[PDB]
Amino acid sequence: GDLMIHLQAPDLGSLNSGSLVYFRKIPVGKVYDYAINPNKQGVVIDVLIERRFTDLVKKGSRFWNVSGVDAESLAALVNGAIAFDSPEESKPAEAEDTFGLYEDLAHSQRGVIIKLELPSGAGLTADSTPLMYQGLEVGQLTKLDLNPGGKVTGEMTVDPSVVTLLRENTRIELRNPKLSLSDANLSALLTGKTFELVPGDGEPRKEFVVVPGE
Repeated sequence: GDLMIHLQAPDLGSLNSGSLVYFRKIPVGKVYDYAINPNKQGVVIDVLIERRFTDLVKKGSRFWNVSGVDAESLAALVNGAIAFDSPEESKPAEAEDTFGLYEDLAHSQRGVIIKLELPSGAGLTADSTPLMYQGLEVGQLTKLDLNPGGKVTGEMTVDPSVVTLLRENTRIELRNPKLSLSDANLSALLTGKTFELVPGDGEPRKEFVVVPGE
């Protein structure tokens, strides 16, 4: 049936019982419960993977925090979640196994680098500007190069599961900030520019040109 595993995270963050566990945008599990371990700094988190998607969790799978935007209420628009990968050459995860919750996709070292050229570097920050997919963070801009002349390039580390979603017809759009308000204490996922992954068919590729989209 459903698969119960345990994550060791150095701090709980925005997670809580009810937080969802994603595999390529699709939620497959839920944070069931957690409890402070009197041994280390963090906390053990009980993750319940649903019966359908038990096979995706492998002994070599890694888990990392991700953020999502589904729609005070302004700050509550961003909530924490967990994503993971499905290693192809790994045995299926046994029941009650224990994993470590990595800080982000970069900390897990499981992300895949994608090359991009950008029309402008305005509003884009390395290791901050994320790659969004229907409200879920699936990647992040990891380096931005302003070459002398105006030609701007940059790389982006993406979730290994969404590599299938990146093909020739796939476009990576630069989106204006969803929220333009006077409060600057808000998350950059609302106040800053983001990239949006719109999947398309075709041959797989890892190099894209970004065009602003509505």
